[PDB]
Amino acid sequence: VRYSLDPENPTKSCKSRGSNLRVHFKNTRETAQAIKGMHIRKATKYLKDVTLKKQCVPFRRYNGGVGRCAQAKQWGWTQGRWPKKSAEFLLHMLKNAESNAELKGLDVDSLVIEHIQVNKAPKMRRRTYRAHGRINPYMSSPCHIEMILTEKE
RNA sequence: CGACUCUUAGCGGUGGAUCACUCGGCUCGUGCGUCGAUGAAGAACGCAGCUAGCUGCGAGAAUUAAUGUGAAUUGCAGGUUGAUCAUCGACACUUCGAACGCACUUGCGGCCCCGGGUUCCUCCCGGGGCUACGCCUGUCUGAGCGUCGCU
Ligand SMILES: [Mg+2]
Ligand SMILES: [Mg+2]
Ligand SMILES: [Mg+2]
Ligand SMILES: [Mg+2]
Ligand SMILES: [Mg+2]
Ligand SMILES: [Mg+2]
Ligand SMILES: [Mg+2]
Ligand SMILES: [Mg+2]
Ligand SMILES: [Mg+2]
Repeated sequence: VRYSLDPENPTKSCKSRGSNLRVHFKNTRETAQAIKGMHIRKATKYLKDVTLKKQCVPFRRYNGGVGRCAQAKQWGWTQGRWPKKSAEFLLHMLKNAESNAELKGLDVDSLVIEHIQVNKAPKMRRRTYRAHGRINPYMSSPCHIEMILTEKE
């Protein structure tokens, strides 16, 4: 599958991919920007802390009306949330990348998430009912998620 | 440095433009110029080993016979003295519908002939053929203090 970014060392790099994932794209982008510079153990621990509301995802671009928490000050930001479903989906995908690395025989504890990006999947359609006999869209915003690990010691 | 924002490029998404195709339309021209009470057009309901739609067909129901052709149909199974296709002149063609026994509930009949029932004794059941309107010619039966003739 044609990836967006090629790895600098494909022997020591593994890939994972997911398409048409029923997650909010904006929450997925902000948490992937949080994951993007991390080692795999730190990323797994921080994604568990997001679901347990111990560490937050800073909302940097899509932050309109997003409330302010105390835990965002570790990121140099004021607005943060804890997207649970979005943290679990790219934890399942991170486990898939773990399983793909173990298949290639790469070292488990040296994996650093080198590339990750979130794209917009095709939007799927439902319908809501408004006043004065008007019917409005109830569109979902699913996402494609892409990541590449790299042995970085 | 970092976040955020702007511009450009690479790659990836969203979207289906452009191009190239076309068993489709539009227009012109030619030949023929054919429906129906022997039941038309239209509609309804059914019919396939696995079948919803489209198509084809009518209880003989994706067809029967005959003729031409000549080894297939096919998504999967099953089984040359002619498989399949095409032609189509034979046979068949459920219900409503001008729609025809009366009505349109799928209801109520009447007449005749058969088979069970019975042993012609009417019942009951099943089957078949008739039972609409208008109108032409002829037949039969009639009507009139209509016009007459005769006993
Ligand atoms: Mg903003
Ligand atoms: Mg506001
Ligand atoms: Mg409402
Ligand atoms: Mg209303
Ligand atoms: Mg770009
Ligand atoms: Mg059928
Ligand atoms: Mg035949
Ligand atoms: Mg033949
Ligand atoms: Mg009634």
